[PDB]
Amino acid sequence: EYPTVSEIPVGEVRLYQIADGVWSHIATQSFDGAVYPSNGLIVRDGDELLLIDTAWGAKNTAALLAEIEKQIGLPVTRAVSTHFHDDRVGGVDVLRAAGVATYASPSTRRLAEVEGNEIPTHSLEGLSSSGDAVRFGPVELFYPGAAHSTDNLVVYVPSASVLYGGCAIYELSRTSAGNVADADLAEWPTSIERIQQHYPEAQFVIPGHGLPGGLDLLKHTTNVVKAHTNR
Ligand SMILES: [Zn+2]
Ligand SMILES: [Zn+2]
Ligand SMILES: [Zn+2]
Repeated sequence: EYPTVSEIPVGEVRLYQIADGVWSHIATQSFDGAVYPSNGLIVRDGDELLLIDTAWGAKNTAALLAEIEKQIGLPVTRAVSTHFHDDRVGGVDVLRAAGVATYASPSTRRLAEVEGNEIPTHSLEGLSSSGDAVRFGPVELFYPGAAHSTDNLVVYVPSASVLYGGCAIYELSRTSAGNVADADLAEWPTSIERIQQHYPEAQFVIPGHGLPGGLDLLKHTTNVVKAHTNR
């Protein structure tokens, strides 16, 4: 039932309700002659919504806001980008124009600026050291250490036992490393073990791209990273 990359036309966004007040958003982008899905999260915060990650570009993110308006009907008041790449910050300008307060760690904000990407406005304190966690409305934000990127955060929704890994967690059908240009391959398994140690109770683990699963996705990701290391 989870929407697959083959069912979403680029420019369109789907929502998938995981638990009471918890949804993933799924969009697609064309990249190098292939089409890739991408996930983010939506978490109900009283009578408002917290958005985790853009929908990978301005057009998709505008479509995301329209689909939230239509299907949920509560305002997106805050958004967090989990690292500085375009599948997470691309669309921040759209969100800001719509009155969404955008947030990222100071590490992510700096890297986005260096990369010429869109820059979330507000800085999230308390995430500078591996293993740091902070509460942000209805979620917990966790910096596990460098992995897919040096700034990558993961997000836990305690009420639903939902762990969103962003691009630091791969889906099971991904057997080779994705974009690792900005990755710390040497630290990535250690960072994943920090995630496992902090959220052993997680029931629903969402990768940055593709199908959700259980905590098996963490060991899967380590396997793929280590195999790539030994390439
Ligand atoms: Zn990335
Ligand atoms: Zn503000
Ligand atoms: Zn990605």
